[PDB]
Amino acid sequence: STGSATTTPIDSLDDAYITPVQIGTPAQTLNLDFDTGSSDLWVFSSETTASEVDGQTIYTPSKSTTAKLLSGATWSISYGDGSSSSGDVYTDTVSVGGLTVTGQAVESAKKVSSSFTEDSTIDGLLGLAFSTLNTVSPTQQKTFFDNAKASLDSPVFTADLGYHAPGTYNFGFIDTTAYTGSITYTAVSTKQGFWEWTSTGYAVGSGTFKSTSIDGIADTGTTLLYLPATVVSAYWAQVSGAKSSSSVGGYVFPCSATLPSFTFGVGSARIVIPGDYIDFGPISTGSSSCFGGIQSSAGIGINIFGDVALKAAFVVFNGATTPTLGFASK
Repeated sequence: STGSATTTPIDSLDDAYITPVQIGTPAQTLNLDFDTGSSDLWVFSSETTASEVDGQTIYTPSKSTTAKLLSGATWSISYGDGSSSSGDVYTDTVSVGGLTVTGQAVESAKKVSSSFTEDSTIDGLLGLAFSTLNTVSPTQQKTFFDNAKASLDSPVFTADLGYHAPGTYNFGFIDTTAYTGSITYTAVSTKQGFWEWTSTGYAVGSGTFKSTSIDGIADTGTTLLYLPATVVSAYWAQVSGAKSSSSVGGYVFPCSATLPSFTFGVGSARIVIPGDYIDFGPISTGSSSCFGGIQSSAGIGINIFGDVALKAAFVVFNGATTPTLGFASK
């Protein structure tokens, strides 16, 4: 089997991407944030504290003839941005772009933190990291990809995120029309539960490539590109007036600037992020200070190849017995 679904930016900055997902019988369609940096499929629901719902579409398990309470199971997750959610668990039928999993754990939110409530466009998350990170207790549950894998034509999914435009998540096949050149594959460590790999270096604009190993994670659920402070300083030093602002929380730059590109290495191959992809717009409405899309990871503990980087590539998440990642230009 295969599946193919369009993913759409939630706003004019590509702050996140939503993908329609069918849950239950008859189908209830929710727009979920596909997140290769986490491993829980959770949704706003009829159980979510009413004051914490503000415009999201909710899953109502009592209206699904295939929903079953997973007795005793609870979940609770905290994300790197400080947001969180928790609740109980149902199993139900879940379909993405024509690919159907029966018995998928659907984690129903009883509580969500303010940033979720405040984002009316995201109805929940669909985790695509390794199932060892799933938070369900006392019986850990599998991701949608893990449950579908055996049925797929090939045990892979691909992320093709757009810049200011829709893109595609495919399951079970590699669309050879969606990228240019060849796909370069690189090793993955699953020891932390992430799609963790080592970039071979970087360049700023037309500058020379610096060969240096950068361990990080391919994370579709993180907006920006988080890299070591040395790398980030070298980038912003090429932008007149750019500075790190403790009060804003990162590097800012004059909105009048033209940003240089940023290149990262994948083995001997190179992915080029155009300068425009690094502009996240005014820090507050009407400001002439703009927020940068490349930020320091120094306070995180891990480097993160978020959407800013991934949207410049066609990315293969290869879930073969020894997983690997593939990157192509497009």
